[PDB]
Amino acid sequence: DEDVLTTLKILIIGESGVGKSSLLLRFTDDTFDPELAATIGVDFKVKTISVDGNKAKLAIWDTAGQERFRTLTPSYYRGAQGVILVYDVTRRDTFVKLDNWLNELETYCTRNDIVNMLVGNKIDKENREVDRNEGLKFARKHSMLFIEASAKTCDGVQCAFEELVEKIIQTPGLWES
Ligand SMILES: Nc1nc2c(ncn2[C@@H]2O[C@H](COP(=O)(O)OP(=O)(O)NP(=O)(O)O)[C@@H](O)[C@H]2O)c(=O)[nH]1
Ligand SMILES: [Mg+2]
Repeated sequence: DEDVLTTLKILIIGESGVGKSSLLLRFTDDTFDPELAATIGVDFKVKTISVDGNKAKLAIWDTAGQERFRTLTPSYYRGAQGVILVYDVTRRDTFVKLDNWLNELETYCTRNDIVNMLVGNKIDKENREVDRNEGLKFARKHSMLFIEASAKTCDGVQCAFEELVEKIIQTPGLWES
């Protein structure tokens, strides 16, 4: 790790079934599992990437969307530097519930510079319920980055993680050791 600038804690949150774990598997393993199992507790994965000429090691916390499967919730948020909030563009309920997730995240307000990225997933699917502009409006109202993605067809996945990391490195007090 002699060329690694820093290790960043990235949290992935959002309702069950929106594709959190699939976005992560696409990013770490370059594959998709149509039958991926629901996450129980937290699934931690490490991946190192390069953005703007710097290598950042990502410690990624993929959490269960079902509240009954979450434990030590304060631990999930503690130290997070980037947060990816995910909704399913085919399920309006998962988009409206992002307000509950944001309320939770805002109780872990030690710093006010954590970088948030909103991802509307499953854009490959039929029967979209949330349009892109609606997701963009929410992101901008909350000063978040925004991307639409498909873990299934790869659209937007790499950018969701790269754009988040680029911005975290450009917010110095956030990662300086
Ligand atoms: N068509 C399509 N299906 C997807 C996409 N992303 C995930 N899925 C599917 O949607 C289902 C749930 O995905 P998953 O990644 O497990 O969701 P999750 O947000 O991690 N759920 P949990 O919070 O319960 O762990 C899975 O069967 C998976 O194949 C996508 O971009 N497009
Ligand atoms: Mg999962």
